[PDB]
Amino acid sequence: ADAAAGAQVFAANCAACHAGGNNAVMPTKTLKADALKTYLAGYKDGSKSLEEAVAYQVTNGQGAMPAFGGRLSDADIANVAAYIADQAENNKW
Ligand code: HEM
Repeated sequence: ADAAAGAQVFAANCAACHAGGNNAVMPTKTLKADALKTYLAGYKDGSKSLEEAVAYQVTNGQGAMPAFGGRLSDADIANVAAYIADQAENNKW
């Protein structure tokens, strides 16, 4: 997928709550590498890659994290998942 495209998807859809890779609503569940490994389903136990685990979360929602399946294309979701993985793993935030 395309992380650069994903930065645009993020700006349009995610930055209200996750500017800086943080979380304005639930402060512990950030988009940083340590928090993602602690909290994110699938990724947390090695059953999914970070990209796949983020795509699932984005598509389906959790708590006050909205579901974007049907609002964003599969491509956009894959791209934003690639973007988060890249930002987190590379400590770019
Ligand atoms: C498509 C844009 C978005 C993406 C890619 C995204 C991504 C994610 C990811 C990957 C997580 C898990 C973080 C972790 O486990 O440490 C998360 C959690 C969360 N996000 Fe988002 N997010 C988006 C939009 C939003 C928006 C707009 C809001 C605010 C209205 C929001 C609020 C939250 C909240 C509250 C959680 C924690 C949910 C919980 O487990 O209780 N997110 N998001």
